[PDB]
Amino acid sequence: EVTPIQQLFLIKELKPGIARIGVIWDKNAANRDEVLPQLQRASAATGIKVVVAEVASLQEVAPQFRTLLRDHQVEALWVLEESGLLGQAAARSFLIKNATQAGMPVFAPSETWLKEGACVTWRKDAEGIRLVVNKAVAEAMGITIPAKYQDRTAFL
Repeated sequence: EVTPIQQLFLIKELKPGIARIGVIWDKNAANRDEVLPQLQRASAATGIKVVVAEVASLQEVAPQFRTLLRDHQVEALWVLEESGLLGQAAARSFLIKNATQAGMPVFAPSETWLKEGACVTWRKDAEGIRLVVNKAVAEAMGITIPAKYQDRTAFL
């Protein structure tokens, strides 16, 4: 319900100064032909380079994440959905741990990720976007809340 471009405009204010972000995308997720071109348009619009690494199985997760970190030096990890591989505990755990140990915040699709260490997720209420934040991790990572959302932010 929060579109990819809305999400990336939020990320710009949540981690100000970010210039490069990595997306781990499940090759078996629905809507690739919509989402992946939208991410490139979101990149041009926000000024944040978006690098996508696609994965189909758990053995692809580690090598594809390392490519995001060493080849592209991304500054955060962004996960857009969790219907399949990215809803499995082992993939979630691996991605949060390795992002965090590289100094990267994780922007995540659901509160399950926050319960495990991701920083921010989002929802769309009748009054618009509302932010859900892992207070402990977000404070450590230097996450900043845009003024418009100061009153529309819940802590896990």
